[PDB]
Amino acid sequence: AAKKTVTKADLVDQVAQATGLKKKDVKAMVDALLAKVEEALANGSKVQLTGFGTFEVRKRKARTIPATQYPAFKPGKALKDKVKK
Amino acid sequence: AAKKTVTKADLVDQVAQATGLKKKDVKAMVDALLAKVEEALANGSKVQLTGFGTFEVRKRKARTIPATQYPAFKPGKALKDKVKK
Repeated sequence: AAKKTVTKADLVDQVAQATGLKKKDVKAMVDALLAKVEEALANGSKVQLTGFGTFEVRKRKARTIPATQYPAFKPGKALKDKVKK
Repeated sequence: AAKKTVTKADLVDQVAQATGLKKKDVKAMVDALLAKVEEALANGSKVQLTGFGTFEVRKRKARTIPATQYPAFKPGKALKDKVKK
């Protein structure tokens, strides 16, 4: 990649530019968005982002030692297709 | 979960509410944000969201039939910790 790592800060700048919205506002939106995705996953919600992918909490049964649960992302078809060479 | 599936549309509403920003603006920001994450992954960038997790393109070598590549998400520690029971 020309830019090897794109950060949250880089994305705020790119989104401010693309939308013409204030950087201060985009920054507040991104932090709130991630907080709300977290909150939803903590409640056991699926977080479905049409056209992008789904976050969900997956479980490992105790057999697997004790039962555990963890966050995961299932990429959508559009995203899978765009990342193919 | 009280809300079994949280959608992109639900998140726009939750973020508008939390930030006091206009729904039209939050909607534009979210669509741009996801587009820019996609674009970065298509270029082979890592997308690092401090405090949330990292998206990256992973490869399967041809041995595995032909070589393939696919998007993946590695959740960060904070998110992993919040999703534990």
